[PDB]
Amino acid sequence: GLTYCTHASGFSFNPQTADAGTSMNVVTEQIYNKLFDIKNHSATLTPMLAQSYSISADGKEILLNLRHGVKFHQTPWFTPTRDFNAEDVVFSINRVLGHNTYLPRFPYFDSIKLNEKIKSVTALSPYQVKIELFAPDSSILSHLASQYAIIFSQEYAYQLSADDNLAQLDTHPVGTGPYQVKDYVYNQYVRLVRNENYWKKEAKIEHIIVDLSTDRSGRLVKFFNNECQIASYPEVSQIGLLKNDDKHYYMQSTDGMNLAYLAFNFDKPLMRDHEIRAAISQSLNRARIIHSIYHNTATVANNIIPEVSWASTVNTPEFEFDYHPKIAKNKLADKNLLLNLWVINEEQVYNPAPFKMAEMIKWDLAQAGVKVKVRAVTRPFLTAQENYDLILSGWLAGNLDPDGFMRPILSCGTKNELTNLSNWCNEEFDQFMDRAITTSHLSSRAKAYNEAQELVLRELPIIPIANVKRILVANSRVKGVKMTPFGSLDFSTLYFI
RNA sequence: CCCCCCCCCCGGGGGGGGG
RNA sequence: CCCCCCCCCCGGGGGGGGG
Ligand code: NA
Repeated sequence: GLTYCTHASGFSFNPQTADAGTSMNVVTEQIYNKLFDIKNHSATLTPMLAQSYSISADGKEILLNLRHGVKFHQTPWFTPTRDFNAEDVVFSINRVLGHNTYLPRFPYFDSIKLNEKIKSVTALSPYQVKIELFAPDSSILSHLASQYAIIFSQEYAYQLSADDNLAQLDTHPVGTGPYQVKDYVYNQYVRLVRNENYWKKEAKIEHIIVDLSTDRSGRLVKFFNNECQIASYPEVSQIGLLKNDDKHYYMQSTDGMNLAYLAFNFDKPLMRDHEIRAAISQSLNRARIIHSIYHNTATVANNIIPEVSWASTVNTPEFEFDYHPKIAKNKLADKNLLLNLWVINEEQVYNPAPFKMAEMIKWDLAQAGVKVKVRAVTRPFLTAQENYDLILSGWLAGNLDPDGFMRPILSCGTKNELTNLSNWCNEEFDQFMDRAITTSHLSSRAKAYNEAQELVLRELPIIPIANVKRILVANSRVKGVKMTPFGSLDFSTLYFI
């Protein structure tokens, strides 16, 4: 038996209804399968519930050849009568599109505008699905390779819709994953059991417990008390107490798309001025923030696309609007500015201490003659929308295709949404973005993505602060631990020595 | 229902090459 | 230890033929 301790923050049996760029769902990574997986810095489509695929010459039609003999979980709440087929695929994508499921808000898919990408998803055979596209999109299968594109049971959802019970789908799960849900208690624990009739090499550990109960501080406490074999997201100050010399535990870090940033509200006539935006950035000592907030578990970010992305062809050039308080003091002190800085009051994966950082920003800006008034704001209060002049947020993405993170944050389409906190719209940026998905080749795709990044770094719609590392601590008995920038953790590979 | 071919998938074992 | 080829075995699913 194995115990995985993590935060109760962001816990869901459905990453589809979850707010985008906030999590990597460790639970749905085990109980649900996608059609494909992408677990390499080359973005190779690993076949999962789809054995293979082919794209039409015009690029507007994708055909998916689904795996045979795949069965859904046999749980106390559901007992399947048939194998996985085209019907389960058709239901799952049509739900997120907003198309007919034929039964008695998806933040990620809304921000990437899936229904504007997909025309239709239809079953040709029980083991063949046809995807119609409005125009060629080289990002489609990468989005269907993401944590958000899990496949649900059509047989289960038909039975549930028969009694208005479709809410159960997210309370009592049924998937094809290597692990199965046994029992749980919300925000406390999840009890997983190995799926015996799995379509691939079976899970090595029969029983896994996902512990959500303990706080960030007492997580390493529970670990060293040996009631916890893998400890995820530990307290940042506690990391500097740990070592790589120990023969009883080891640490594993990973880089990826885990960005903390500051956005300018472009609904504020002052914030629409490039002069002040470039000066506010020059007033910020982002180097000093990395030590006080992250204690060497982060990189000062002068990029939007991580270096682990196939789209990173730029070797992160010097930032033109980096810390220089003298230039900042001149342009701002004489302007006599007072700005409302909002901070989302929640646990952030890209921010251990968001309010502490908001004080360091309030301090750095006062030196150059800018008055900052920080406000603790809730996620639904912001959704309701003195309005903010600056907001402190970020993005955590496993999908390293910049269509999945740069489009939600800076596109015109998402301007009046929670994803684009800058309320920015640049038709030249949307131009590069659109071009980057009409071309199928990496050379062509990375060129347009670097062009858009270069534009973002000069227009300054956001100030990138940190390149955050996701950390975990594991016991020496535990082998089969592989932390990747592409997703959460695969519990199938875990085993004791 | 049994026996035999072809195709795809999965798992295991063995030999060759690359980091 | 990971990734990839070749060979053999096993199991499952699908299509063709014989009793
Ligand atoms: Na918005």
